[PDB]
Amino acid sequence: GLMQFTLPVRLCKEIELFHFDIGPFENMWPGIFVYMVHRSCGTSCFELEKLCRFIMSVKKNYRRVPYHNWKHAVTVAHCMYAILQNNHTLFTDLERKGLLIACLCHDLDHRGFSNSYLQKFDHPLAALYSTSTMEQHHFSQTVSILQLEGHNIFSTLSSSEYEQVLEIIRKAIIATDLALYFGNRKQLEEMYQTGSLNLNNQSHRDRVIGLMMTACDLCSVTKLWPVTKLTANDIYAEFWAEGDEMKKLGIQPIPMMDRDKKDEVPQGQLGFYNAVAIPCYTTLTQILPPTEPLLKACRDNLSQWEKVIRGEE
Ligand SMILES: CN(C)C(=O)c1cnn(C)c1C(=O)Nc1ccc2[nH]c(-c3ccccc3)nc2c1
Ligand SMILES: [Mg+2]
Ligand SMILES: [Zn+2]
Repeated sequence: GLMQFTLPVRLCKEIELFHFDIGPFENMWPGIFVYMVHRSCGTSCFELEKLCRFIMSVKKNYRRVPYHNWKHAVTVAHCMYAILQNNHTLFTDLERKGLLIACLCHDLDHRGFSNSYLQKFDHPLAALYSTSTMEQHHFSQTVSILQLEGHNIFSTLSSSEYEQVLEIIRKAIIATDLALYFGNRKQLEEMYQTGSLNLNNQSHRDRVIGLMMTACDLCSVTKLWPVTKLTANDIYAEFWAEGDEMKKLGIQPIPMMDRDKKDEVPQGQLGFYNAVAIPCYTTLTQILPPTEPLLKACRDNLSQWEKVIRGEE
């Protein structure tokens, strides 16, 4: 069992940094992911034949949308890998397994619409799950692909460990609901400043993993400015498609989703960096100090968005 994956030199070095971009070659993303599972969890923790079959069924169940696509899934797995590798000792053998899989599956079958739009359209999924609609769907699709023949990457786990690792994956995928992030971060802020944060409290690990999930999900804000700029074009392309569908239901969309308010984009990024991103990576860096580079990179991009407003680009 001696089939170590390697990456060309620049990838082998740059993949270890939080600000790595996985590049434009779709057919290398699976090798990238396996390399991260091997270095992150051990070469022994998964059966390579089963893993590759799981990766490729997951890829097939991501859709051709401008942002919530397979490249996003792998980008979010890579950020999580950076966190695990710079916090080597804080995490169980199971959590390392669960959380990289969680990140790969966190947006399975996304069609580029918010929970809000499923509610107003009255989508069947909104009937089946009243909150975290898409996120309960993503988790449901994860379980499906696990129950296909030759796809149980967790076969060699006990019935017990199997149930623990699906529970890490479930809570991990739910926490990508940004509506939950606000309360989750408020509570973590208070536990850390009134000294009560304790990582043997399973109630507290859950919350911390939930914040890592927001961190990894938002990580386009933690890249070099030209990656951040170009990912924003993709995010808005989904946002403006959804607003078009809003107007089709007879509903004025929020400005975020109004392509007619393109002009205010930079001002709207400030809002988002100030209200969501900066507070996110702040609180995370307090709980897990080696994640500081995510904060630093977020501040730089916030500064780059200030430059756009002031006509200096
Ligand atoms: C759900 N989701 C994926 C994200 O929020 C996300 C993830 N990464 N990034 C970078 C974002 C993001 O850009 N969010 C965001 C939030 C409020 C906004 N208001 C606006 C805006 C307001 C007025 C006029 C024009 C525009 N633009 C906005 C963009
Ligand atoms: Mg999502
Ligand atoms: Zn996502």
